[PDB]
Amino acid sequence: TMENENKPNVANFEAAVAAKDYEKACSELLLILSQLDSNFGGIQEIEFEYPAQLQDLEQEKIVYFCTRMATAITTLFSDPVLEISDLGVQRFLVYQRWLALIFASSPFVNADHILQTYNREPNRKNSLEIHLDSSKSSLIKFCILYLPESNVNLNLDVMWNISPELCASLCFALQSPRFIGTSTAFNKRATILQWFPRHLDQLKNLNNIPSAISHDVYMHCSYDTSVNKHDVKRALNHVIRRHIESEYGWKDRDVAHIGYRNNKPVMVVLLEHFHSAHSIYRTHSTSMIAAREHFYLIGLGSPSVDQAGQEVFDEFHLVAGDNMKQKLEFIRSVCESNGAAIFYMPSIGMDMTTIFASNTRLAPIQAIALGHPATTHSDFIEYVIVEDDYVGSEECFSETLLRLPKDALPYVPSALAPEKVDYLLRENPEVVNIGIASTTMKLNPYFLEALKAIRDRAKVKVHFHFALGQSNGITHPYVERFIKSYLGDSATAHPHSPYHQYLRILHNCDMMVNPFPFGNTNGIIDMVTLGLVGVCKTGAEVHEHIDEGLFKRLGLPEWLIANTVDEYVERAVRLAENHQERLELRRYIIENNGLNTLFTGDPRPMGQVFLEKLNAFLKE
Repeated sequence: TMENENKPNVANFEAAVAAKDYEKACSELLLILSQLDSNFGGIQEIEFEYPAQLQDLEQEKIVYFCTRMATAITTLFSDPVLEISDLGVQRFLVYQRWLALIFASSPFVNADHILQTYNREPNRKNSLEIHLDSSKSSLIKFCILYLPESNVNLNLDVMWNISPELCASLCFALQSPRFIGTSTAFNKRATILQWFPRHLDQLKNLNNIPSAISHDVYMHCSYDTSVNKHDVKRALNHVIRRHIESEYGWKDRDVAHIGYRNNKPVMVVLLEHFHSAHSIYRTHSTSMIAAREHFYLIGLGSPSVDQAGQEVFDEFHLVAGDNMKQKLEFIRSVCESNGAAIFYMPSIGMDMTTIFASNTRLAPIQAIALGHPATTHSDFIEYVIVEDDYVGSEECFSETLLRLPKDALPYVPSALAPEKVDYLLRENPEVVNIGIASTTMKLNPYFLEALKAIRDRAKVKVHFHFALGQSNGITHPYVERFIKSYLGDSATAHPHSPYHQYLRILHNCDMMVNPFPFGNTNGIIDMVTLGLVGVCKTGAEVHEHIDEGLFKRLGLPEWLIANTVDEYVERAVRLAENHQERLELRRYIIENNGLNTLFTGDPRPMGQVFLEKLNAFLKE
């Protein structure tokens, strides 16, 4: 070792590409990409210099960064001497989503101009089709630069045949970004969710696929529009179960008998993202407290869990292990020692160890809740806890729904809720401002097409204020470009802002519209807090149906709840066009508002319901 050998450094990267030092260049490149990954797109901790002009121009500074990286990547990867190891490809593919953002936020859009240099057949029918060498080396480099925004062509059947692990790897990469919003990207992803599950089902384990973004493929598929969008989870669990039998030498538990602590049977709860200021806690901690009426509750978590969340359990521990393997065995050793009755995950999806445990037998009764609102397709999870209010179709779940009363899951109020108001009931609106609360994953071509129509067919003039939670560093210019392509000057894409500045943007709006297919929950409480009103789309998945559940809970009128994209457009046109209706609707919410009713209820049911299942099982 020598000093400063690992600092992500844009200039060092550039120097190694120019020097033709191909192995230094790929490594300096990976320092920068892995840092982008740790920063979730931010460019902090990545040393680079910039023209004085860019001092207080963060966006521009970002696009500069991306364009320097793009041009260096270009001169490196266009060079036909460059070979990438078989280990190196796994590293590049695990971080593909950060190359996507580098090119996508630069003026280059994608990397097809490098892909085109890899083409060998000079006389072609299709100019977007890339006739490769027969080097595997050339196939690797093509896959690394096959970005979501690519216009070049892709045959998966051909690639699966040639190298299946490589093809799987690329599939994983394409599903991993947190922003899959433009049509080019969303269409790649869409076809992949139709094609790839029956193929991932073929794999023996996760040894040669980018496995560290496995949770990402797991979660991200929920944000697609197709009905079978979740199939990849099914295929994914099977590979995971295979993986854990062979590689981890897993033996499930014997769940014939159970044990007790202070005369109550045990519930072991595997946590993820459970801190008291976040929403899993705010939605579920209360039903978990109340379950302590009948169950001794052992929480297992990360050190991210503060005092308040640890206090929901009778006993709380860290999940131990260097490896996924030791983490599983620790989880096993707690269920084993206590003879757990119930194994429960109020959220599954956000963390990988949660998805590993759901491919595993650890108590007689295993259940998830909907912190992340999507069926697991796992044969080892018997039940889902859910508010009755919030389910559309039961067929959306391979698990059996355990439908609780609508006040069964009492929310905790965020401590950031303002204590005062200043309601803005604009009587003369030249312009009708419309707010969208959204993450970047919620953004799709269908949602944005819908807002275009609203803008186009509305006799009143509108402007859309997008308050994005997700738009950090290098993500943001691209999401900005995306939104501009549909709405140009009728939209403002505000970067990620803290709660207060965020309320301040909605507060200068007249109404809100809600994203689909994945709805909001927080956005709606925010909207009602500000005595604002709006339109949501309902549908069959729980995450499509929450908005309806919540409108009804908040006293909102049912015509605000659309069933089709067509209605949704039309209902927003109505509410933006009809000034007086809008206003009265606002005053009705300001005056009669069910917000009160969210923060209370009888949280006992979840515990009751589980006890009933356990006692039933105990008769065997």
